[PDB]
Amino acid sequence: YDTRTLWTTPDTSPNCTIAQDKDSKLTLVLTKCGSQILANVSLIVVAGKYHIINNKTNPKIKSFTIKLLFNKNGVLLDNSNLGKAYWNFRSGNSNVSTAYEKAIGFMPNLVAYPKPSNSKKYARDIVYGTIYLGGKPDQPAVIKTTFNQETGCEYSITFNFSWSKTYENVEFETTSFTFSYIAQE
Amino acid sequence: DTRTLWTTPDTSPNCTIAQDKDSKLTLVLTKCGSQILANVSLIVVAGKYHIINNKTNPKIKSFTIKLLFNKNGVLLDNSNLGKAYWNFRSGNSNVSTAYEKAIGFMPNLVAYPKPSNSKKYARDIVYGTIYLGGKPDQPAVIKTTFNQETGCEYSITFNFSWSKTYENVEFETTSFTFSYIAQE
Amino acid sequence: DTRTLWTTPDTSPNCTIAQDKDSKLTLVLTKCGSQILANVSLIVVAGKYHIINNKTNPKIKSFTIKLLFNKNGVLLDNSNLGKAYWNFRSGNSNVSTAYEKAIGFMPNLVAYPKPSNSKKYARDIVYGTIYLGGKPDQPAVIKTTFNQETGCEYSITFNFSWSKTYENVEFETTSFTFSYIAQE
Ligand SMILES: [Zn+2]
Ligand SMILES: [Zn+2]
Ligand SMILES: [Zn+2]
Ligand SMILES: [Zn+2]
Repeated sequence: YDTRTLWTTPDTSPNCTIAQDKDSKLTLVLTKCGSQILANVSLIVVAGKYHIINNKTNPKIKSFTIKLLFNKNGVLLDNSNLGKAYWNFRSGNSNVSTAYEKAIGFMPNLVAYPKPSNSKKYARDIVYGTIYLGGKPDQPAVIKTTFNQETGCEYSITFNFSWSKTYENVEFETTSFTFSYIAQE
Repeated sequence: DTRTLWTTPDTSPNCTIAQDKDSKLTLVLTKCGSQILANVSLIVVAGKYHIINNKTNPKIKSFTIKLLFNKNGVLLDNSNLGKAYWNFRSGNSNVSTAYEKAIGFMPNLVAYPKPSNSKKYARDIVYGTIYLGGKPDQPAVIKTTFNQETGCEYSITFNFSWSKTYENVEFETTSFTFSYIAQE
Repeated sequence: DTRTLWTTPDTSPNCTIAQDKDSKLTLVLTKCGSQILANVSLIVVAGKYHIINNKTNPKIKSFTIKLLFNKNGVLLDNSNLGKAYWNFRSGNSNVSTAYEKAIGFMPNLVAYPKPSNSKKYARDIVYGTIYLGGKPDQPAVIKTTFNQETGCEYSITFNFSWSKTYENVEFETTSFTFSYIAQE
């Protein structure tokens, strides 16, 4: 039982719903380094609207969003794009055998990254990165990660993927990106 | 938490770029053994660098925030960052008294030597890009350099610069993560 | 220090790109449980890649540094990095005896499988950019790939490439941090 890592497992079995049921594998590893969470992410789309991008055929298909919504205990909510079944603490290359009840130490800090309010909204709750479709260096897509900006939850981590190039028949499967964020406790 | 040095995560100004307390530098240094994991963002609230207009002022293109440390890793008062809230973490605040030693958080002097007559290698620099107002077409380059200031034993300096001609853009940024080799 | 594998942070050449010991690769791998936090830079000190001039040599645009490991995470001698120079950290140096096991520092084989007839995914790559001589208009792309080499159980490879036509630019770089999923 690895109590310092929450993850999706590193397999390639679809676990995520962007446009249709289980059309993608989000590989996400959150590793607790005390007051910071070290995060590693990639995405493989296997089917549906976002599997093969062709902006000559479909000029308006330019972005999509994957949302992780959490309750007061850091438990993933079922309206998240990521499925609950394989999001858990690590055991080897798999998960602990039972669903976790508490993971507050992995949640994004609410003082650093407040929910929307009357107070001025600051950009520090965002981290940008670039990943590469098919591993090709001339095929960038931007990954925008935002903390605690969704309603209907206590905490949230959202991944927005977008691209500016007019890609023709480019499969949406990405290289990996690492970032960190300030932990709630 | 003897393991995270930070500015606290509030938004109360703690930093002086062009005028007293014109900014909040949010900096979190977390010790992962031989490496420090660092997370940084900046909010400018007043003064010269608060609202950028490069049509009226085309030469306003960069500024520098310096953290200078003594032999014990204690922040020196001529740093741009204020001493009052730079300390080890306790909850969402700081431990109750100022720290005495943080050498384990300092940038490694063999990896990143102080200025001298010797060849200056670029490995003491890490570049990154952050975004003003969270807008993806509003980049600014954050250049971080280790141990290149004089009048101190260690230093971390952040140079912010931009090439776009911004028009009335508020200088408050997204976050960037990097790491560096620890002194011990 | 059983939590960091490194090259030491000195400037002594330890790597062979085009000719014997023509470079210092500074690589620090720090184990943060399930992830390895990695920090890398390169200084080329002699030979073909020391001073880039693409007017004189228009096709000199990339090179690769390979780390090949066996089943125990031990570095194999066909690697570009020399074995004498790679070990667990002790102070600013290395332990005096060669390590026997470092499987916990190897790239995860399920996350990053060896080449096969199965579909090849891009997640075994991480891109970054570093800067020659620390100048922001002198980028070179560092492409890091996990477990794609033959003749080993695990691998980490660094491919450096550039598109600009550099004229008399010394190949010594700023630093880049990334992470990867650990084997155990
Ligand atoms: Zn496909
Ligand atoms: Zn303002
Ligand atoms: Zn105008
Ligand atoms: Zn760590």
